[PDB]
Amino acid sequence: GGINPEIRKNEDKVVDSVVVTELSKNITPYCRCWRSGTFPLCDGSHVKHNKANGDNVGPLLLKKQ
Amino acid sequence: GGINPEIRKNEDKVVDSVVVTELSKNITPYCRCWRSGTFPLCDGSHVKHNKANGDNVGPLLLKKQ
Ligand code: FES
Ligand code: FES
Ligand SMILES: [Zn+2]
Ligand SMILES: [Zn+2]
Repeated sequence: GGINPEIRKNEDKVVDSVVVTELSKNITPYCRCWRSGTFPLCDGSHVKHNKANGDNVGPLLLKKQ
Repeated sequence: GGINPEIRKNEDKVVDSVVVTELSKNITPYCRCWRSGTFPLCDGSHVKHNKANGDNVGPLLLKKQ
C-alpha cells in the first residue's frame, strides 16, 4: 500500500522545503494526505479522502504565532 | 484505501501545529508518510516504506534559512 497515487511520480522521493520566514499568512496548511490539488499545500482534499476510506489524516499547520 | 494505519486512530482528524519561530535547528523534517515513530516529526521511516511499497513519499523540510 503506497500512499501517494499520483503526485510527482517523476521524482524518486517527493520532498518540499519551506523557508519559514517566507510564510505570509498567520496559519498556512501543508498537505499530509497526498490528494491536494495544490500540493504541497493543503486544499481540504483530505476531507473527501477521509470519508472515502474511513481515514483520519489532516494537514500540518505552519504558524507565525 | 487509508494511508494512516496506526497514528492517533482515536482522533477524528490528525492535525499538528508548528510555531515556526520555535524551531530548534536550521532544517527540521516533518513526516508526510504516517510511518514515523516520532510523528509529526520525520524519523526516516519513509525510506523503508517507499522500498516496500514502490512509493515515492518524503518529508516536508522546515528551514530557518
Ligand atoms: S489536502 Fe492533504 S492534508 Fe489537506
Ligand atoms: S518518516 Fe514519514 S516522511 Fe519521513
Ligand atoms: Zn480539514
Ligand atoms: Zn529521506
